[PDB]
Amino acid sequence: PHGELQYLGQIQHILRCGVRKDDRTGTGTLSVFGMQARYSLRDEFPLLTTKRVFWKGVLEELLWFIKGSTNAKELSSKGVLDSLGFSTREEGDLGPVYGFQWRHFGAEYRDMESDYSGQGVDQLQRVIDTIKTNPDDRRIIMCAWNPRDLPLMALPPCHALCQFYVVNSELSCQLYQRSGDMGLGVPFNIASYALLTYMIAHITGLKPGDFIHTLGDAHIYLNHIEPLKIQLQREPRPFPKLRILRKVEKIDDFKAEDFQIEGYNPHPTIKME
Ligand SMILES: O=c1c(O)cccc2cc(O)c(O)c(O)c12
Repeated sequence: PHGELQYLGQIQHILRCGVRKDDRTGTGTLSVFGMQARYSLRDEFPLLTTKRVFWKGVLEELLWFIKGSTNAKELSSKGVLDSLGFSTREEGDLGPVYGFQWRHFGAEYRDMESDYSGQGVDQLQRVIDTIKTNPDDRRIIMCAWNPRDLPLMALPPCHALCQFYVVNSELSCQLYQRSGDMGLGVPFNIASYALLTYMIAHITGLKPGDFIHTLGDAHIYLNHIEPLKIQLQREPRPFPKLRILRKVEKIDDFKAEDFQIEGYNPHPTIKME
């Protein structure tokens, strides 16, 4: 039985048992606390089939993140409350934000054109190195922050924690998100971290295993209920495959054309606010 049925069952559960709760901007959601789903990565790829998921932008944004870019324009050229500073956000400089954290966590930030080699902890290279040096390690963990939180406090809570896990030649990944937007973010995140798992697995000589997605505040924005009610009447189709087209060595060497989705036949796009 389909992994996508988990996602559908969770939409249904929120629209049946979710309670009203407002987000940051006093905007309204249906919310349930604590959920999880598992998607096999073995000989398939969890790109949701009940609406067409924007795969090329999942890929391109992950590449931007892997590059550690803080330049909005290095992504914008793919067509895909955070504020401080006049000349710099005209520029497109986002500050020490997003992928900066995966590749240079904790480095004093200069500008977006600066050279940061060997500055701060490279969480991502560290995960890859640990998988190679000690596959049993229970600490293969990479965190991400909402940029808005960084200036806001000391020891600010992560938005996402990712933990990899190896047994019997299989690479699994668990993504824990302190909140998840079920209509828009969640399918995008499932594909994004399954893609990352496929990349790490490839450069470390392992086979992808499971992607496990865990949420704290799983929620549906009031304005997505109706389109989601309609998405629920669609029957999932077999997940596609992801194929890597070249042999790749190092996680920074990956390019968009290294990747090819196969047998992807989704139901039409659903637009949600
Ligand atoms: O300071 C931290 C920080 O500002 C961000 C949030 C979580 C962290 C987690 C750590 O394990 C670590 O060694 C840290 O320095 C932090």
